[PDB]
Amino acid sequence: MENFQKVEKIGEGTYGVVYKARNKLTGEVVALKKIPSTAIREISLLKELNHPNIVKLLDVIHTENKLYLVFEFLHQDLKKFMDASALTGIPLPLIKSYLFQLLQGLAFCHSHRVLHRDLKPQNLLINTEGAIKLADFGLARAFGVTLWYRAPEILLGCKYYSTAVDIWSLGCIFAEMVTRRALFPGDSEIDQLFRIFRTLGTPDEVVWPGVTSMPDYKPSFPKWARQDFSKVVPPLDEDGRSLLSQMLHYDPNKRISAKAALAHPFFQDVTKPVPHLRL
Ligand SMILES: Cc1nc(N)sc1-c1ccnc(Nc2ccc(N(C)C)cc2)n1
Repeated sequence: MENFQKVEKIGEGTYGVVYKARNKLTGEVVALKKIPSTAIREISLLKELNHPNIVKLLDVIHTENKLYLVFEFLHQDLKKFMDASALTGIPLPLIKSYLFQLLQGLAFCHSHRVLHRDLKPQNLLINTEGAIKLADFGLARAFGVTLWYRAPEILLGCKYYSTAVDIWSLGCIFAEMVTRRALFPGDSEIDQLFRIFRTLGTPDEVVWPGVTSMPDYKPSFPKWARQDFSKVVPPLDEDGRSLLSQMLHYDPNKRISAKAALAHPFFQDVTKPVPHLRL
């Protein structure tokens, strides 16, 4: 760590503090994250998981029995950009470009059986050229709190969840870019679950076979009727609403994959616009 000079704190999460820092030897500006042998091996395999829509994990430093993750630095997160664009809204062609790129990132990681498990606007990073990238893929499994983007199977206590949890989180982020408001802003596990039920309907064996046998399912859950997406994400067009509905299916087996989402008609006219970034 004597080779790195901290510039400023850019994040604080479950694992640890994230700093913007300068590599004293190369002159490189990086994102430095300060955090078991199985963890060293799993993180070292993530170093080889390279894609245009994944934040590059440059180095894993295991010195003085402490762990540091050195990432490439991007100039802003999606959270700051959504807050900066709250008065006008992010242009729909830019929303579409970012969703398309994040699905490409997900399709790549998922093909390598790597899950994110905690997607949120704070770990989606953007640059001046129009790219968007996912950060912290595979760190949840390797090392073994906002609930707004949590898939219903995680909230109902499924221990062996799938890549579908990331499609759910990304659907929630898509809705939030379009409407400029969090889709399900729960402040407790039960509030999160009941916010999902109040919008999409209380799940049952018809729409989600096996739901009533899930570890934290209670027959005493209130029964709420489902709402129309036209009410949930106005002014999104029918292609966008259809794709969103498939990303938010209750049954993880019915939920669209990232690979299938890339073929959705909503992306017929996708482009790569330039964002207006204030750095
Ligand atoms: C790996 C990682 N984890 C996080 N919590 S931010 C992060 C990361 C990785 C690469 N670039 C960046 N840039 C960045 C720049 C500015 C901010 N302001 C808070 C807007 C945040 C992140 N963060």
